[PDB]
Amino acid sequence: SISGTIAVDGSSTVFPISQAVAEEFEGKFPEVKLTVAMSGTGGGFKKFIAEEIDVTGASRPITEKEAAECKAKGIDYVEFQVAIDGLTVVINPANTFAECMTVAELNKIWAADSKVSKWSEVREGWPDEPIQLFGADTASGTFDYFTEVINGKAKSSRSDYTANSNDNILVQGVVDSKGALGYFGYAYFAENASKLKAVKISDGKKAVCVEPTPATIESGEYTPLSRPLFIYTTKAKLKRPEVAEFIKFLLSEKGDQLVEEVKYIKVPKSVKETMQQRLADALK
Repeated sequence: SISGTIAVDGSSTVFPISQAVAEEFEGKFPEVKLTVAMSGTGGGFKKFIAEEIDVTGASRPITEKEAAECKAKGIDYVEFQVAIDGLTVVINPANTFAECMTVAELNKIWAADSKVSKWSEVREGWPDEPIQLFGADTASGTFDYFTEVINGKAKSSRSDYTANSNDNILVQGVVDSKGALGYFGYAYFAENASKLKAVKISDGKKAVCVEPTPATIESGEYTPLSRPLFIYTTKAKLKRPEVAEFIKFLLSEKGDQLVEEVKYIKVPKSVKETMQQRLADALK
């Protein structure tokens, strides 16, 4: 006998996990109603701190300031790492000059105020040829992630590019244009790897020309375009068995399968073990 309402909010990037787990969970437990909102990571934490929701999805860890606001209110948050989100920047395989690019160069191309139209304008000496841009639809999770880490918190980009919700169409776009530059989730690169070239990414810090692979994503070397995703709730909310049951399913092998189903990367076994043990502690 499991029942009640669970209010979930948070990141556009955690939304697909929360919605998918909800749809599955609701079937398995018909007396549970899940409402899933998408206020953003910060927006979700704001409602979390205001105690207006039960669970919040975050595309980054809770901040020191958010954590302090939580503690001040007696809120005992529990953090669960639930997936890894990786994005690939791709070029046409015939492109041999842009094999490694910097975040700064990607920003030069994609920024809200960028008028860049030619490769020669990105880096000295590159061909005087048009860059044909492909990317995610506005305000999709992929868009939100790419723009956040490439352009900044303003979470915007130029709008003059070929945008599509269907990543298979973006793949074909890159295949068909020698001068293409595109971005989309790693899963769509991986399954088309023989037809696409993934750009190696430098971040000006510790990441120098890092190729996106399962190894570099799992080790955290591929930054900023891969990152862990989180679900937060509180110790008090976990006393409600429907909330506890929701987290349990999320961390289970079935949860991992759903994570992959929505095209994310499931967490390493060491992460899974830790999160399960963490849930067990929170229930005491």
